[PDB]
Amino acid sequence: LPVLLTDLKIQYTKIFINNEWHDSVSGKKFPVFNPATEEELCQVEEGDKEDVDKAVKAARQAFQIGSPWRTMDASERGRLLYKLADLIERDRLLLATMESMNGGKLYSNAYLNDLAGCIKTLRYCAGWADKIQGRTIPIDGNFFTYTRHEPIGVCGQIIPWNFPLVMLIWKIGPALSCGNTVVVKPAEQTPLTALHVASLIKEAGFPPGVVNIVPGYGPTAGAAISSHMDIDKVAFTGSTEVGKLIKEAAGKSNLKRVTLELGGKSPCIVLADADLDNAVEFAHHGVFYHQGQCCIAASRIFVEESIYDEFVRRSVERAKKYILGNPLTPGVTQGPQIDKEQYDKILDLIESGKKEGAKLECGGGPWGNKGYFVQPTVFSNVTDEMRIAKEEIFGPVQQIMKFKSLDDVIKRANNTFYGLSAGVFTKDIDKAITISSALQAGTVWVNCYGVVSAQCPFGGFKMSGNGRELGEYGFHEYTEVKTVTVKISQKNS
Amino acid sequence: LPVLLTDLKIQYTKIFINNEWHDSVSGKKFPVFNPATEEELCQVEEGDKEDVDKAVKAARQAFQIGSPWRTMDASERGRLLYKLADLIERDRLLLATMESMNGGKLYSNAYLNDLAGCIKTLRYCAGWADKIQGRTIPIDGNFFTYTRHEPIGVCGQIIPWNFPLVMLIWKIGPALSCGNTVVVKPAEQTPLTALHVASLIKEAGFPPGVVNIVPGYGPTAGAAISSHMDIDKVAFTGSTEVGKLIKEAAGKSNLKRVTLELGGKSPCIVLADADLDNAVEFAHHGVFYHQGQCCIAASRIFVEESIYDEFVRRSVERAKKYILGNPLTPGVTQGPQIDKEQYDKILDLIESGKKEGAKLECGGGPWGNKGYFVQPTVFSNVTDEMRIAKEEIFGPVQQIMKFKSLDDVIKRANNTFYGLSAGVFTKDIDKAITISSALQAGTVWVNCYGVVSAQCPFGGFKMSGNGRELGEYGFHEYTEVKTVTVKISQKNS
Amino acid sequence: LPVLLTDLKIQYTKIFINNEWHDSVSGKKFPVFNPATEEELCQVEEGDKEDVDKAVKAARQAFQIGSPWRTMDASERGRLLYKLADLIERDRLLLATMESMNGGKLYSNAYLNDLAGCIKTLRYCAGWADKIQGRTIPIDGNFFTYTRHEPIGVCGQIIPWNFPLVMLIWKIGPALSCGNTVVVKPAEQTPLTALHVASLIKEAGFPPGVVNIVPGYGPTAGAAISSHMDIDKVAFTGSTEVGKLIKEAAGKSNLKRVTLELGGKSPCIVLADADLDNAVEFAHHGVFYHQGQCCIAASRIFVEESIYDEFVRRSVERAKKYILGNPLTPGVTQGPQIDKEQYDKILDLIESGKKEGAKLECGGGPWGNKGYFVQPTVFSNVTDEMRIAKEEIFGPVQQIMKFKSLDDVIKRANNTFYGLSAGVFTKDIDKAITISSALQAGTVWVNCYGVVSAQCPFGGFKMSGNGRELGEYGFHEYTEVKTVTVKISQKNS
Amino acid sequence: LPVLLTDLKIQYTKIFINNEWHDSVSGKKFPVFNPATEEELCQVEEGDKEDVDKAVKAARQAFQIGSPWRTMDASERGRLLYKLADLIERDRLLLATMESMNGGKLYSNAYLNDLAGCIKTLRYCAGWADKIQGRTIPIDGNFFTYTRHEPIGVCGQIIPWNFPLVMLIWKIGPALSCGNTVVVKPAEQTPLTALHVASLIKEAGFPPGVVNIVPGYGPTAGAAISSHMDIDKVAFTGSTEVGKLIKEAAGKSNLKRVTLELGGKSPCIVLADADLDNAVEFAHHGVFYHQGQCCIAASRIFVEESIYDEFVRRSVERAKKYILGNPLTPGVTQGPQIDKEQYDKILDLIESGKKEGAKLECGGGPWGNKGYFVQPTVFSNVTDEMRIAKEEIFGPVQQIMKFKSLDDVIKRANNTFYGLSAGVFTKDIDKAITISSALQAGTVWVNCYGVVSAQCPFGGFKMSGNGRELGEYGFHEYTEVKTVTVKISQKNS
Ligand SMILES: NC(=O)c1ccc[n+]([C@@H]2O[C@H](COP(=O)([O-])OP(=O)(O)OC[C@H]3O[C@@H](n4cnc5c(N)ncnc54)[C@H](O)[C@@H]3O)[C@@H](O)[C@H]2O)c1
Repeated sequence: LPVLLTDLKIQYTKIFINNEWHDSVSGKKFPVFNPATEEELCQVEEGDKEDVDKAVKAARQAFQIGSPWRTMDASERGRLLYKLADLIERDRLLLATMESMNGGKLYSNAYLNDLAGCIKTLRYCAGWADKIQGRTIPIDGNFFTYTRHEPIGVCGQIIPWNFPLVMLIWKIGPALSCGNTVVVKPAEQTPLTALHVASLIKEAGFPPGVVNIVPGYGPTAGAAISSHMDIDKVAFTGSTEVGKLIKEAAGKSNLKRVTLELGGKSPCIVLADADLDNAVEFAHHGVFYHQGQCCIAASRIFVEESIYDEFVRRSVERAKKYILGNPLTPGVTQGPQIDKEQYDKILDLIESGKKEGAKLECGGGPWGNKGYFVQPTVFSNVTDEMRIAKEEIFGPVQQIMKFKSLDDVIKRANNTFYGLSAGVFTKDIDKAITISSALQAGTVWVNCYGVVSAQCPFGGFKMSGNGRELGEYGFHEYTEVKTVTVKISQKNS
Repeated sequence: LPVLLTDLKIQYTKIFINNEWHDSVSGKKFPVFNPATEEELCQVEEGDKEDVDKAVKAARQAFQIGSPWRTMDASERGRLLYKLADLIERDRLLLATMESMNGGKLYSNAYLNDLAGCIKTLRYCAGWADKIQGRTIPIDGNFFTYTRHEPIGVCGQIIPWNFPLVMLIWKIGPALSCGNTVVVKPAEQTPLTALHVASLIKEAGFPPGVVNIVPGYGPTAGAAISSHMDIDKVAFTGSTEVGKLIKEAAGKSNLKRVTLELGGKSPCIVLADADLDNAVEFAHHGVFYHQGQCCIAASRIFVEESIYDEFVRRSVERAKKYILGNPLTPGVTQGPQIDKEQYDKILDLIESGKKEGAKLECGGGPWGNKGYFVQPTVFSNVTDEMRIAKEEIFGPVQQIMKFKSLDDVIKRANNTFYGLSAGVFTKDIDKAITISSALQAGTVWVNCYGVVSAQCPFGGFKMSGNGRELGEYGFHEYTEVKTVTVKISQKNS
Repeated sequence: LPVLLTDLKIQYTKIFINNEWHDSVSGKKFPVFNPATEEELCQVEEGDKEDVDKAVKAARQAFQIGSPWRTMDASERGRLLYKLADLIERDRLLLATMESMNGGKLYSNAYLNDLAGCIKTLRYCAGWADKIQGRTIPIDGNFFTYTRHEPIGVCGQIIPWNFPLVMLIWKIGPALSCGNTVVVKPAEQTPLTALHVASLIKEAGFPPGVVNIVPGYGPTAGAAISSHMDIDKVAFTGSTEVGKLIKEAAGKSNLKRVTLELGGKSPCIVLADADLDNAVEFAHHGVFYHQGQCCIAASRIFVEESIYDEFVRRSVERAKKYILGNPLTPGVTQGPQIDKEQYDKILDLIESGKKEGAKLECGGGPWGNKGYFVQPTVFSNVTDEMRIAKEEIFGPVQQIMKFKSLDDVIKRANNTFYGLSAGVFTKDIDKAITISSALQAGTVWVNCYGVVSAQCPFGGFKMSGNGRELGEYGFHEYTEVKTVTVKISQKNS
Repeated sequence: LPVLLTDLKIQYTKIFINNEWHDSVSGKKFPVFNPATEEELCQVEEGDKEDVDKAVKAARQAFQIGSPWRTMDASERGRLLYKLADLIERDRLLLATMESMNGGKLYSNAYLNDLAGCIKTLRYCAGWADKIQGRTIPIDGNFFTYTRHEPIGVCGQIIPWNFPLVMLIWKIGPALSCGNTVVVKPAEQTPLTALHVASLIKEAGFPPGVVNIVPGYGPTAGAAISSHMDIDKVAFTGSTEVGKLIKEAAGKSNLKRVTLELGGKSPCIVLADADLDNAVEFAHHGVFYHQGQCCIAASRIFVEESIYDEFVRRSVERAKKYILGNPLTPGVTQGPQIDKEQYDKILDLIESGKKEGAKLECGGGPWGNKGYFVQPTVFSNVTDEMRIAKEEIFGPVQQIMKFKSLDDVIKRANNTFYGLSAGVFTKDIDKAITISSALQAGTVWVNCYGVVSAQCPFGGFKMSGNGRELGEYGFHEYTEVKTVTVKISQKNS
């Protein structure tokens, strides 16, 4: 069971460059807030273009040929990553409590799901460190040809606020495993866990300048990271508008490599032959997980007509059993929304759903005076023209849509520009294989949902992002291929 | 549709060495018979130890460093294989007719299933020719390490009689693609198609000595191939007893590499939720294909109790629709057995099945005065202790067994020393995945049977054989890994 | 030897959509000229936004689920590619002559290097067609996870004029092999060979709409291809400025995948221990190949000080043996420049080199009143600040630079924003590996130059492009990964 | 620096079955001796056929479907291997001292070379644990086909005495990583370190029965392991005669998979252009490492004629600087031989070399009254017909042979039935590549020797073994491929 949380004292609130702690060049500090109580946790140094510039200088120096990080053995890189994972596991309680407090997330989920995933991903990347290999090629003519997979260079990574630690680890695992150096920009809502992890990275024994962390504001620091000319690759997780902005900024400077992890409107199809209890439980989990603040949240629940009513009824009942309170309080299953802006956005989208004429089963309003709490909400009879069926709500709002024919529901689920995930619930094998082949989603789950692991590559199809993460194919993205061809006297098979 | 067969004239009946035709040293020639009418086709030169030694000398000389075959480009090897496949496709009619006459197999099956499979396998291997690659390894220390996949050397291959052309192609495809040279020994029952293919190989433009064919008797020629010290690898397809002898002989001399493909008592499980018509059709196809002369033939049809009777009834009716006659005759679907020894063995096994007390539904006796025809036969109420449930009949005899609980049938199907194949018929995803995981078979088929393609690796568990064929893993077997490590001044990631 | 060229009649001058020939919507036709004689070959239909839109509609319809191209077997795609390659080999003479006339390239080089490379690349892609595979993943929990590599969708490809057929094949090989559909835009200078290949594609038996070709002007047709919302991927080969524009336009529209091939200022290092004759011959070949109109042309010839003088002298002698004349004339080694704009650009760059104070050893002016011919040119004592040492000349101009220290020359060669290729000439084993590791180029040659093959991946590092082509890693670029995870009752190792 | 050794107390001297310590069924115990002083260390239980049978029963029960080891996650297997490696690193001193005492090996080499290699190999295998993957195959027809790589089953491993811990780890790393269960038979000379590691394995938390260790005599316990029918695979490291016997015995029983790691007569070619000091140092190291008791020991030192004499002189001087004494004593560079039988065999081979007429430079006789020490020995003018040039001496005896032509020395080095290793010393890239391609050895070193790491596969070519170890290809050997093909309604690319 999770261990009781203790007093939280925050000491790391600065810019982490060259294994040192620097104040911002301008000298400005922005506050950070607690969603559960609307209180300032602390102040954090505000990074801008100068800080990003000096961080990139430090990383570029650390990436030079002959530097301690470039001549280091790959097995040693894996060893360093394992030591970092062990250090994280040592401080599991403090990191979980900081994640819960800062990001307004349930302590049990911030302990048994977040840090476990972080540790597993770190250890997986550490295992992959010394096992990615080039090739030897049977080229025509008297030649000996091979290909090496080298680190790309300097990678600038932009983290979202919904999973600070998990996304941070997913960004700095494959990057450090392949040998790159990173300058990371955490979200302005949740910058603390990344700074503590930076202190742990310094303790672990990474060479100075390998990992640098600049906390600031996205429009200034993130733009500087994306428009920098000395940065070789940029990885970004967030909204599609900022994703387009990042892509265009990269197109305007240095033609750097770009990896995007944008959002999506994930459908969850339930067929007449599916197990009803499992389907209900996993649909509720898919839409209501982490207060609905997930990129892969099942927002459009397609349910076959013959079992529609019953499903809806049970769904309603489940939404009533959800309890809403302070994250650190035991027994709660839903915490507050991240900040006031998303809170007001969710309220506006719920009101728009009511205005467009969608049946309201449970919820549909705010909860509590202090904090940002929204009641679990269910919208039935959602048509394809409603805004709640098109725009990513990113909140605890569930839509239940009806269908009769399989081809029609396939065309409906593929009728979007979001291709991040999909879910199919059925007992048949032919239906499962056919639907999983037909759907245009980066990940298709069958009889389950929200199942992510470090091994399986993850990404979006159409506009949910470019590239994949968490896998051998994910590790492919952080390396550059160099081909060497040597003229030899004579070749033999 | 298949094109009408023509007159057959057989010219190639000698030993094929160094792209030449040699009489055997002993001067002895053994006849070859036609199963349909019991007539001598022609006399074929009888290979022996001296002929095998001569062929091995030729192949070893053709494998020397700097020889035309060793300096040849891999793409050129693929080009030669494609030319061989086009030449085979040019002579599809003559090869199909020769296969039908020699092996006693239906002309339609010899044309639409054998030649097509040979062509597809040859083209697949030709594609693989120049795409197998070594690796570059991140070894510790200031070293640069890579690995090359080289041809093993001389490979002696022993072919069965049930699929002469198909097995010959499966042997000389991966071997020639990886650059090896082959000395093959065809079955004494069906030597002619391999000799015609040898003539085609000479026409295609392979360097002399790359492919050598020695037709003879297994105890003399096959043993000489297996006991030879110059031969580097031996591949053998045939019975388990001869395979045991081959493995022991290889252990005695030269410690050569051994690949064994042996038979098996393949189960075929049909569950209550399976589609009855498809299950009946594919079980009938699986047991009765090629007069049951297949290594993967479904010999133990486990059928769930609640649907037992009905299934049996339908099965019986299907076995009555089988027509037995001359292979070249249109409209026939079953030909004669390969030779009289197997014919009498099948009759003895049927009589023993009758004696042990298994219900006889259809067949159980010979057909026709001239030929080696056995009526299609069905045995019901087959228990685990019966000999027909333990010994590979290799004839058109079908056993139907009853079960109730899934775990019991799993233990029954795994209670054997054969692991070649299996088959599951069901409409449920969970049952399909569970059974396919829990079965100890090299290939598991769900809702189908007898589906073999050049892309998927093929092999057996337990005593069914060692190694795999027809795939990247199959191409792994015909290569040897050489690791080269070079001391360098300094290494960088 | 190359067969004698014959008369040329050009019938294919329209837009190729849905295996049909359409006039442009506007109705305008632009002429195409012959560099050797400055004569109009014929008028070609001028494609614009409407033509691109209807071609993309046709391709999208051809890519629909259940269409003939999507249900077709991968082996059948390989078969179609092989048939296309055979059809090309049948019309080798006409295609070589058309390439020589349109692109102003030597007939011997067109017949022996362009057509052979196209055929080899097509056959290599056809082999790769049915051998790219997903994976099965040992995910945690009672789950079964696999990954499929599907075609991306519609791919718009933009071809340069220096290697029309070769680049066209390098584009439509990996795209059709993975199952995608293509809308290609040929260069306005050389559109004819692509149209003839389109007619051959129709003859081969590809389904309608799989391949579409729109000839036009880049600022109108290429921009419409790069900004189209429906198009899934864009591949572009050309100048860095247009590539920057393509990247920005893709960032503005639906965030399509982008592959870029851009030029570079490739260095060629010659050390004191290198074989002088081979180094001289291959440096001359590297810089002067195809009138210097190559992306990988060795523009900066670094030569060690102690062997500088002699090398230069020998180089001068070689440049005097180069003969300049009409491409179809036998015995010529250099043809005309592609068009007047590049011709004047080359003359201006030569004059600027003269002005900045580089020693002129041979050439430096035009040859011939009729045509676009520039004498082979040699510039010695080139310093790092001269424009001829920074700006890609794309003409028969050679720069010879001097160095003394290995580290300094490494820094000089890496002191650029181009990373396309590099060349090292030495007899040592430590120097070769050290320099090949230390150079920031996408392809490093040792003791050779200009060695390209379908097997080895090809691409640029910093601003020479993104991604790779011609290889397994190249085939990785044209596929999208879909992860399917199924909840199972129980998993076993 | 190595830490000072302490008092050694040995408590583990029994048979390790089902995470328990059992006395032998017979009740007999054989002593174990210390080579340095010829003293009994302790008595170890003597395993025979009954003990092997019950160990195989325990392992087979542990391998059953649904058992804790089979349902365990692959990441958990890697975690267990990492915990075992950490436990070994905790007891580095005791294990190093036990290895030094039992095997008569230098304490500094036992600490800085054996324990480090064991830890690195264990961590490498633990990383590989959850990263080996099946495939999904584009099979023809409306089918979905994939392949899983399952554990083979029960593996019986036979360890030599030269590197007890290192070979034990090389055996139980890939076996446990792929999920198999092991019954291991250690050498009768050095059984103690394996027993201590077994106790550590029990402490780490492996399920009972996963690892079982039976110490005994090779002719009885090893034969029982190799002839057992319930055993699925056998891996054996040792002499070629016993390997031949193992292969034949396996061919007589249940056709189990066989992996052999036999000996070799490794050449070491030194060319005129090689660095003399590095060549001398690494040749001396290669021949004299671990008292010459290595499978890859460079026994035939081919040196080019023009630099022969000088090399020999320097070699002689190096052999005089070797110091012979007790292993635990600091400063010593050579310990005693393993036991008296090998000691007398080495003396007999030295005497035979003297008799056949080979010039004796240094050594050639015994050293010390108590112990099994042999003086470092150098034999010059060794011809191809001498027994010292053919038979693996396995002792500190060095042969120096002369050559003049590269082709002749290539033929000489390939004129043998051993193919384990080779070494080339040169400063030329063309010579290095040519010789490394031409040599028939499983591992070719350039300008170095005796460089082994967990990443690079290791094995012999002709009669030095069958298979590879320590790498992805090495991990291929411990898995079986199962192909699953499912009939689907319709397939799409
Ligand atoms: N492969 C090459 O030909 C190549 C490689 C590197 C450098 N270059 C440079 O290219 C110069 C010649 O310029 P060029 O444009 O005639 O050849 P190019 O190779 O740059 O051709 C660019 C391609 O993109 C198209 N295009 C043009 N403008 C476009 C636009 N605004 N948007 C989208 N597509 C557009 C063109 O039709 C052509 O197919 C040479 O002087 C050389 O320096 C060419």
